[PDB]
Amino acid sequence: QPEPDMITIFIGTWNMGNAPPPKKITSWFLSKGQGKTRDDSADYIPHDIYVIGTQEDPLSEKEWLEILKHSLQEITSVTFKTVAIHTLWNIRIVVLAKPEHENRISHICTDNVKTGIANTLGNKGAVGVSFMFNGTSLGFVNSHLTSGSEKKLRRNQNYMNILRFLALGDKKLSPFNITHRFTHLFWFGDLNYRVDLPTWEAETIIQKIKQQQYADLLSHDQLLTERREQKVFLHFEEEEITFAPTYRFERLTRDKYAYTKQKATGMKYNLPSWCDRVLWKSYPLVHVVCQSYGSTSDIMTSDHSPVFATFEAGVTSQFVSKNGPGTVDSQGQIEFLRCYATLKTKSQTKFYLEFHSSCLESFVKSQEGENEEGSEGELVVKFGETLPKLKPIISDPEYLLDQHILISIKSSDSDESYGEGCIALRLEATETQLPIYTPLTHHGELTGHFQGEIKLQTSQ
Ligand SMILES: c1ccc(CN[C@@H]2CCNC2)cc1
Ligand SMILES: c1ccc(CN[C@H]2CCNC2)cc1
Repeated sequence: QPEPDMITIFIGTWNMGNAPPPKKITSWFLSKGQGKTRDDSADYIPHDIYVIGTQEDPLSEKEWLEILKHSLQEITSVTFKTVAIHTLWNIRIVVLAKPEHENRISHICTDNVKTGIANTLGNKGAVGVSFMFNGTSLGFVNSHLTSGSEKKLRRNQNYMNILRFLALGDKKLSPFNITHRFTHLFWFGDLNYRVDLPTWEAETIIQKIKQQQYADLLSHDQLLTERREQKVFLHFEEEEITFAPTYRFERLTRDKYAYTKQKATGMKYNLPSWCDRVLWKSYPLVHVVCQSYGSTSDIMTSDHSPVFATFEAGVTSQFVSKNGPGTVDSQGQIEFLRCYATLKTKSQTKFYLEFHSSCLESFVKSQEGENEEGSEGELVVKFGETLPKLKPIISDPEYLLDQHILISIKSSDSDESYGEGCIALRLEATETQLPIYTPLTHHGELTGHFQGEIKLQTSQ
């Protein structure tokens, strides 16, 4: 049986509004309704992995697993295996996979983060799952962020606390947060960002939704505007939105948005908004293609509509050679030339690099760089040709060109990372000096850049 080089992944997010679901929810898993929908000719074709995030979920794990598995069996005639399930309060993630993938999936990891302090600790946060699919690491985060149109900054803070504190993926990647630990990271949920228009415009917004004039409303979506200002979700991608706002509906119809302030809303307006979102971040030069992104029209138990997204995701095989794993392959090497980091820090310490990759037997520390002042105030840390030569475990270019090197720049004084990035080895040429580049982040915020040249030797 050949190992796959692509899988398809279903992501769902649904804030259930503390109500049980209706008897049929298959339109969700079939990507049918509004937006970018899946072709009818694919309806019997199972996705490889289904990741279901709920918020305000009233069901037990058992109750929801029975609904999910029976739903997928009806659609596909496949009995899916449960990879993982994790619940924090009423926030839940379920991962299901086709039975043929059971012996491809390993290193399963679950975690949660509770957001807020005192008043604001008690029901928001995130759950996540990670695992390996053969040679590819996959991460999934379902977050329910702070509600309310005037709390976008709180949502951004919630996001930072989640990516700092969620402990998924390889713990040996100690300098790296979840935004660097996975070949593919999917982050979805009731992110709760709103269409920021005046309350008086509520009926105008509804008009525009009825006319399917979404681009105009999207120019005021707080998640797009905060992302464009680099306040949140830096270096993530979202498909274009072509479906109506998924919140806030009257229950048992989709004909009516319930936006007016009520005691039950804390006297807050809920103008129609795209609360419910799917974003992703994949390592450079890996295949990832969004093939659906939309909302259902026929599931009406909640004041939110479910959202679906589906993806093609490149995956790699487990690789065994006569040499690595268990030793190095002397026919392989990775050389960094003429490298320098540009940092935004005002601190004066020396810095060194750490190189992490599953193509190395263990992480590699460089010598300290040479600090200089940039012509616009910046710290520049020069490594020249001083960086260690990296010795991969496997030299076969069918393996090595698919790998990635994570880089941390660390203070000699504290050994704390000031910035993290990622370099793909999917080069235009081997045995050739080629430019490389990554932005550097810390806690998901831009802290600098790393650039230089690489020279990759493979066995070919
Ligand atoms: C929100 C809106 C627009 C953007 C910029 N576009 C991407 C830059 C790299 N590729 C496209 C980021 C966030
Ligand atoms: C669903 C998918 C994967 C798994 C774990 N499989 C690993 C242990 C045995 N071989 C690999 C359990 C449930």
